[PDB]
Amino acid sequence: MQTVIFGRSGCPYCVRAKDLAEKLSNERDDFQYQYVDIRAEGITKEDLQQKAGKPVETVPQIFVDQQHIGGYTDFAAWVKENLDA
Repeated sequence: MQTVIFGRSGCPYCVRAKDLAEKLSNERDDFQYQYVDIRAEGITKEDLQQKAGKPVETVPQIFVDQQHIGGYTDFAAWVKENLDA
């Protein structure tokens, strides 16, 4: 499977998502993630609402297989559940 992290290297959650995703890579095998930087690529608010839906959260957020997962707590749990039981 593929993962996408829309955060920056230093916006805690961002690093956390990265930590988590990076981790899975060595336990799931079919788990390749991509790093995306909200202030490098060019995202505002509308984008996120269109690509994720966005609750009234800020940054960062996670995407797995292109479907939206949420901000971070969600990815943590969601991952725990669907990837590491």
